[PDB]
Order: sequence, then C-alpha cells, then structure tokens
Amino acid sequence: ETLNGGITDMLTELANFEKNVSQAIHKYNAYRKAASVIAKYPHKIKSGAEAKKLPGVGTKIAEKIDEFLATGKLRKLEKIRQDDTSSSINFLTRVSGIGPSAARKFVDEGIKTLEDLRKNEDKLNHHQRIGLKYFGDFEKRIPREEMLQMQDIVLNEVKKVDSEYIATVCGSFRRGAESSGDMDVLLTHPSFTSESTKQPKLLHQVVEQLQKVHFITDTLSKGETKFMGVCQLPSKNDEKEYPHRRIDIRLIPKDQYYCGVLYFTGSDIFNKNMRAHALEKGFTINEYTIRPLGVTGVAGEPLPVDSEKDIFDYIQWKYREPKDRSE
DNA sequence: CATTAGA
DNA sequence: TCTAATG
Ligand code: NA
Ligand code: NA
Ligand SMILES: [Zn+2]
Ligand SMILES: [Zn+2]
Ligand SMILES: [Zn+2]
Repeated sequence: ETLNGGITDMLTELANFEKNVSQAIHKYNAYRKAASVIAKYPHKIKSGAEAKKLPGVGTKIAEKIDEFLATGKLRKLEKIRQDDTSSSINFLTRVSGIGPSAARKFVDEGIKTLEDLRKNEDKLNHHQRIGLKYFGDFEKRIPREEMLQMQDIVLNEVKKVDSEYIATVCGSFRRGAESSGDMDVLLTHPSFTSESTKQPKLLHQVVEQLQKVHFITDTLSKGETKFMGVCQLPSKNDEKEYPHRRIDIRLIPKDQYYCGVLYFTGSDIFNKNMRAHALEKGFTINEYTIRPLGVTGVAGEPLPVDSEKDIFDYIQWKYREPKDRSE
C-alpha cells in the first residue's frame, strides 16, 4: 500500500504504456498482474530476485525492479515520458470519444494537438466532435452545489412527464460527495420490468422533455435504455453561463431498480464488501438482483426487492445510509 | 461486461 | 458484422 508503492507504480506506468502506445496487450497484461501481486506482498521488496520469486514476475520485470531500486528511476520510463509520440497519444485520448485506437491513428496522420483537432474536425465523428467542443468543461469537476440544481431540474420534469417515473441520482453525489464527475440518473417505471417487452418511449419521452426545456443540449448516444448526453444549468442572469456537464440516464426494469441503485451508488469498496458479505449470508448480489445460494456449489431464483432495505435485510445487514457507503 | 456508433 | 469507446 506504500511498501510496494513506486514498484507498483512504475509497473503500472509501464503497463499502461504498452497497451496504448503499442498494442501489446500481453506485456501490458504482464505488468499488470505483476503490479498486482507485488502490491499484495506484505514485505518491502529489496531486490529483483526477491520479487522474482513472485508469481508473474519473471526476469524482465525483475530487471526493472532492480534499476528502479538501485537508481530512483528507470530508463525506459525516462525515455517514454519524454517521447513525443507517446505523449501525444496520451493526450488526444483525453477527448471524450477518442480512445487509443483513434489516438494512434491521428498521430499517425499527425494530429497531435488540440488545435490539430480543430482544423480537422472533419476527421472526427459526432461524439468526438462534442468532446472537442467541451474539452475544457468536461475536464471540470461538478460542484455539488450545482448537482442540487441539476437534480432539482431533472426531478421536476420527469415527474411532469409521467408521475409514475422513479428517478434516483446515483454516484458519489448520492454518497455525500462534494463534487462529482457527471450526473448519473437511474430510472425505472412500473409499466417496465424483466419481462414486459420494452417500451423505448419511456426513455425517450423523458429525454425529450429535458431537451425541451434546454437542460440537455447534446446527445452523445441515445439508445433504448441508455441515453448519454450533455446538460447545462441555465446561465442565469448573464455574466455567468454554466459549464457543459456530462449526463447519463438509464432505464431499468422496475424489478431490478434497487440492486442497480445499490450498485451504482457504490462505492466500489462498499460494493465488493457488500457483495462478499452476501456470500457468507448464502447469497449472490449483482447489478440486477440478489439470488439465494444453494449448496450444489451454486444456485439461482431472483429474490423480490422493494427498496435498498430488502437487500440489506436479506443479507441481514445494517442499513447503511448512502453517506456511509464509503467502504 | 454491456450498450451504442460506425463503417 | 466487428471493433471502438464510455461506463
Ligand atoms: Na516467478
Ligand atoms: Na477520451
Ligand atoms: Zn518482511
Ligand atoms: Zn458518474
Ligand atoms: Zn456517468
């Protein structure tokens, strides 16, 4: 956690680089498991050979481990870090919609900068166009203060549209968080569950309302259950317009709402921990349900959930407010 | 690990 | 159809 820190950090840098700059899923996979185990190792690694005894650590990494222990650096790391091509890919990739694949491509053609991106907006698809457009605004955290206004809006419209809608804003924001990255709204409705062969309109009506009053300003991807756009609080009385925010809305079969809400609310750690617990308690938890375990090794039969409670009850835990879902 | 664009 | 990108 701090004993194997640089080691695991160097390893991750290395890993990540294989994967993006080059396309060596293998090495890239190498560094990762390695970085994974040395991370667990409960002792201060004092040398390569010592490391080496680890599962996943072979001679290559061992060597890196030595150089790094020996001199506080690494050559390949120094080299990479400097490498303009690689720097370039790492950067382009920051545009929402630009992944490694495309990043490499552009570079190839020679678009290495944000400005390059501009004169070449033609080479870019819709998503990427929007990502380019709100590059600054997207990089910005969302102050909770704003979160409350946004939530405020979405709730009112949702409701005006149909009163049968149930929406919950998940994420860190749900957990108390001072700021958040984007708004996640989980939605479900009664007339829509596991069976009841869809009802696309259900998601669409709402998106439509939202855009209607100018909350949603762009569509990154809209399908029949997941809408991915951009929103913005009305830039009030001039002098201060708001930053364009990322928003995601998902439609859920009402019969698997709370599992989902449970899930998305996190945190990753509360999850895993909540999940690990369900197991002893003789169950299984996932993004959509909770099924009792059966001795034959496994089992199914999706238990009926009416609120975040029932799930707790099931695994017979203490209801933990979202606020304290931290781990 | 699942959903959407796109070519 | 696959393969990318977001989560
Ligand atoms: Na080994
Ligand atoms: Na990106
Ligand atoms: Zn020790
Ligand atoms: Zn989020
Ligand atoms: Zn999100």
